[PDB]
Amino acid sequence: PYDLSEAVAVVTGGSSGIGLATVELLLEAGAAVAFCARDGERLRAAESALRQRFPGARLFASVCDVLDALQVRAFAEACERTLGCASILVNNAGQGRVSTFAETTDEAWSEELQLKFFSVIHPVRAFLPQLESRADAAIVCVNSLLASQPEPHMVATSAARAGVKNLVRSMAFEFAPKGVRVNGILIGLVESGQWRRRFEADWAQWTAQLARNKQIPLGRLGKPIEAARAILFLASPLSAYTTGSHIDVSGGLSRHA
Amino acid sequence: PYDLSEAVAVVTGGSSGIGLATVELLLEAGAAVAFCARDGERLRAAESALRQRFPGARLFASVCDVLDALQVRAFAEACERTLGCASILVNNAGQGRVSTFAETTDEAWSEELQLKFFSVIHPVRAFLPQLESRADAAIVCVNSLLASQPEPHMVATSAARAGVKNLVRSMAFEFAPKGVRVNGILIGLVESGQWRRRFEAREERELDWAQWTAQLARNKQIPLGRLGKPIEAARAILFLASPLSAYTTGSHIDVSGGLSRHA
Amino acid sequence: DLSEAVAVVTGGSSGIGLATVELLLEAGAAVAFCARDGERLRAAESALRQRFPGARLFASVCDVLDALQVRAFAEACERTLGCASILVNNAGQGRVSTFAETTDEAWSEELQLKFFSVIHPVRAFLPQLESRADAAIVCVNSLLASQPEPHMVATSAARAGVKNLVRSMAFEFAPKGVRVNGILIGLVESGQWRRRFEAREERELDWAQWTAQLARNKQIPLGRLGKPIEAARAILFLASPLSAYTTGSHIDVSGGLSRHA
Amino acid sequence: YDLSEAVAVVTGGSSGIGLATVELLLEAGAAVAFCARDGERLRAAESALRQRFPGARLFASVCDVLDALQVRAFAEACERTLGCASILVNNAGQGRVSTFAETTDEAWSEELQLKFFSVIHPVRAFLPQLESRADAAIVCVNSLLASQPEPHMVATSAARAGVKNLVRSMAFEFAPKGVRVNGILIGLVESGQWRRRFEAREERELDWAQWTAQLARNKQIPLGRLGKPIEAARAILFLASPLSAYTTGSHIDVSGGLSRHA
Ligand SMILES: [Cl-]
Ligand SMILES: [Cl-]
Ligand SMILES: [Cl-]
Repeated sequence: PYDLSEAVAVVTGGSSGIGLATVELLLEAGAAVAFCARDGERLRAAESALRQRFPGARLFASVCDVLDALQVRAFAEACERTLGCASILVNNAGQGRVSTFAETTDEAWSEELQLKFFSVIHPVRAFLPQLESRADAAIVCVNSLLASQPEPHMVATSAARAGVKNLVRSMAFEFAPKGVRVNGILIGLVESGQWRRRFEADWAQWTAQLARNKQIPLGRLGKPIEAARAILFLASPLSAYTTGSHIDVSGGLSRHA
Repeated sequence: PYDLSEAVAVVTGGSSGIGLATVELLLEAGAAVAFCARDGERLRAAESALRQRFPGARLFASVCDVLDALQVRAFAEACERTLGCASILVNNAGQGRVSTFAETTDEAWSEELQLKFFSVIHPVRAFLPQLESRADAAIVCVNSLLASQPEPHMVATSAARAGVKNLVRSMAFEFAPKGVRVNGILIGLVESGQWRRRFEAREERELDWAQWTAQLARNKQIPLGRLGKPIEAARAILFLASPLSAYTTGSHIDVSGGLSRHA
Repeated sequence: DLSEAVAVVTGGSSGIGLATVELLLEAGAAVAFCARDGERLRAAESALRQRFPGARLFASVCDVLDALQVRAFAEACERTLGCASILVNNAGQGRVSTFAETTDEAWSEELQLKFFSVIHPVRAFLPQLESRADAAIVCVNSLLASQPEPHMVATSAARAGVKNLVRSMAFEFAPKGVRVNGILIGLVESGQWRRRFEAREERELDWAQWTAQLARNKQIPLGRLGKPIEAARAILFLASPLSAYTTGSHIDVSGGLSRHA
Repeated sequence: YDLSEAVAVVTGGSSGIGLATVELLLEAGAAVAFCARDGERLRAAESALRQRFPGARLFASVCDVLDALQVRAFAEACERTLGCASILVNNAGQGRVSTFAETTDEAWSEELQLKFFSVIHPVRAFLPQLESRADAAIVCVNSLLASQPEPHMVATSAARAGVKNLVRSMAFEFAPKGVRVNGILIGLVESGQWRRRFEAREERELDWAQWTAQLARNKQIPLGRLGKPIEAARAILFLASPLSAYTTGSHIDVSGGLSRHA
């Protein structure tokens, strides 16, 4: 249904979860794909499985911490050298934080904002010149419903996310004259390492309880792949008239009309 | 997953514009599609063209007034009889209305309100028994950015469309336990009979369709610098109607080419 | 304060409507109000004249769903109190129903009541408002407009339409100096809540205690029901020159119910 | 507005909206403390205020709100001098003009730090006081940029959004201890910036009043003029006072009709 064989897609934080699910979806659409992450071994393992599942795959995997501008510049340039100028950028890297206002220190605030903001600023700034040389150029920033609907034990992440949402609109407006669309998704509760971590403190039942307590209308946790599909629609020419917007991937958690 | 071969999709107002492009994308995904519309001739013509393009397609088209409760109940009956119980429903908004507040009589207010609300309430109420008996059931209501960002010459339509946007959120929550997801799209300026007619009545005679629409898009400050295409709107609807949006309910997709100023 | 103002309050014989009239008279404004029940209209009228001696007060039976009545009410206000500078639209109730429970008739009824209770008085009173200084319209509304609730489907929808209409009127009327804003009430103390308290099973909590636990149970952060006077104070702010750079907006009077940032 | 029983703290109170807020609180009979970075600016302001309000209970101290210890000492000084604080108002430092392309990492960090800590520090320092008082309320001054960004205010818009989100979380968290929290969203308000821009205009023929009217039309402000600090101050006062006793986790629009959102 979606044919991205012409595309060169970059995914930051692509070695697991939503990022990996996104990379998988991209290879399947025949796109040349590049992904980065900090952990080299998980990165190469993921890389091997990908090449397995997708024999022809044009795939480039590189260690890179998006918090380091210098690393991001080098990653962008190595991407261009290996696959050509990027046409798609998915900023996924990120790690939520559990804290009330009372529990969040200045140090934790700074860390939270720096992570949520620069994991988007760095890759966008380093790859924009490649994006703006390509047709069907699109950026997708992964975000959470917290950005528009805060939760009590996610005070700092919710506020940082809000900033990043606002930034997506600004980037959409700024880049539109150069042909680059910019959107994001707002995930709800999605199965993750963290949620299996908590479980260890059947699984498909302890989660059902969680979704029931969390009042998720669809009555289950989200799947990484589902987040990936919204990303894919937004990254692809299927949404060519959509920019400066978000797709809700929360299972009906947004109380707002 | 854009393999909708086992889906039964219903599109109200599907003989033209966004409705028609949605039907095409549905047939193309292999779904069995039913659609209705008022103009019989328009409906028939679009029907035969669809069958040429999609040989072997399971397609049921019937003249229907969605504002008429009884007609809609009958059209739902024929749909289940003809294709089987619906799994997807797409309510394709009637039309807009150009009017400031000062220019909107009581009669125009009523007419606008009833159109936007009942064009959704009737099909939904009628097909709900069907949608709720299926798996992967979804409803998409076609709406406009006017719903959350009003425009001066579209006062009544914006207000009516806000109501429907709100109702979409309610239906999603209410139908959730039964497996039926409910979303909308929010179109911007999208090529249509209205813009086509507006281009016929234009003052700038020197300009052709291509030039006039670009001038219009610039004048409207559309960041993407052009009017939307019905197929683009149809594509967002297809995503929301399909299992690809399986964890998305009570929401909307923006199809306005960057017109929404809200963050 | 508002002694130079002519304030009209549609639906002003009880609840938030009456509370707004009370505040307006207190601010020293000439005040007009309408409602359907003449008996209650006049009882309210009679109490207010006592409470506010020498008050410039005009009260009249009017169904806001009837254009010609609203028109007659507007003409009468001008003859009696002079040209209107402030308009508060309050008329209308809430309807309890799921989507399933809501008939076509009920939908039509709700849409009619919510919309025309605003459209009619605004249209009838605009010419007065647009010849006055410091002219303002306030449309009473509910958080339901942006955050619908399950057993209030039809009302939530019509309220959202009216909310969107407030934005359009603000933008439309601003060249002629008329500001337009609304409020979004949460759970407010009504005779209907008094009803339930009276028949509590079979607690020893007084009104304030029972209402407090009810609020916790409805997860209102502020931990109690809203009082008509609190809605009225926001209306007063929005009606008055104190909010002269505020148009096309809403003030949240829900006690913290809005989940949206 | 009888706030004679109130003790109100205004960070950023030496000029603009902050000073208009300080004046309104004082007219309302409240004990008032404010802080600022420029000593000379703060002193001049403090002095003028005393001449205006003879006998006022007024404390003013230089303080960098980005410095947690200065803020802490300031909060100590406020309590010892005026008594426990019951009202806190956090005035937005200022806006930064640049596009995304124009914003360096450094600019991004200071912009985020400024907007976030200018709220985080005073809240955390004063909260123990606020929760000791009835009718306690916090107001955070913000901009419409938080929900409706503008192209030459990219970093500030995003930082404003973060802070608007935070206001919702703080109202929910502090609600149990009786402290309400809200903000305001200013549009274009007369200020040093605009006076500066007026001073460097092409059309010298236009004076201040004519120029801002034209500017207002150009910016498509429905009310057709720039706001005045006193207008922002009046909305902050409403939100700070018992008049808004059932309002928390919210914002009041003070943009003159610039919000396109219904
Ligand atoms: Cl998160
Ligand atoms: Cl209601
Ligand atoms: Cl600003």
